[PDB]
Amino acid sequence: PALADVCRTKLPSQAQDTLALIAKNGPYPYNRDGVVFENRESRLPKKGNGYYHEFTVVTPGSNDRGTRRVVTGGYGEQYWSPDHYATFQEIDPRC
Repeated sequence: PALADVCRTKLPSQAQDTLALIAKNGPYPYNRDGVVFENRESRLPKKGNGYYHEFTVVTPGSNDRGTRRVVTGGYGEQYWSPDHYATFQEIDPRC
């Protein structure tokens, strides 16, 4: 299943903030940051257990954590999802 590409620079500032915290290894804003994402719908390439982890992308002015996420892979693949894993774009770091 071909995924859409999105340029890192075109993402919301908060998504880019997350990408920067991942590169730095936190400290993260949420306790659930870093947990395994299981890809149970096969939207990302299918891999072995624990290949993917999710990180929250801050949504200014909820009260809650919200829906926006980055998912990373085991070799450093990065994916954007604004909608709690309903959709994914592969993040292009070169634009």
